[PDB]
Amino acid sequence: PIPDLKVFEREGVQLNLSFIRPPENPALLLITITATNFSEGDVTHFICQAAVPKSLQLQLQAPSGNTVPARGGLPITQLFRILNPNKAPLRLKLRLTYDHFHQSVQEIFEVNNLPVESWQ
Repeated sequence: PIPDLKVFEREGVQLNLSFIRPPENPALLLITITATNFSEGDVTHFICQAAVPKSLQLQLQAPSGNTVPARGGLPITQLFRILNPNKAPLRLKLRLTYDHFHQSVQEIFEVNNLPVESWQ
């Protein structure tokens, strides 16, 4: 089992990666992103876009929603299906956009510290 990885925090809003490598399909990696909000203000219009090396292939599922309510409200989850049969090193760049405290938030960053286990 591969442990989660916190990849982003800003003013109570956090993003977290979970990983699953199903044994019955070695080529496949399932990444679930989870957005939580422990601030005093709702997060709205939450969108997460992702990019990966051309050496592998990615398909996104629609997220569970676009709103993360204040004070430990229900999270947003989004699944990313990754096929990496050639076992190339995974790299992951995310673009986050959302509204929080009536301000437009825009953040972009590559995820460091991705476990080798997620692509090996």
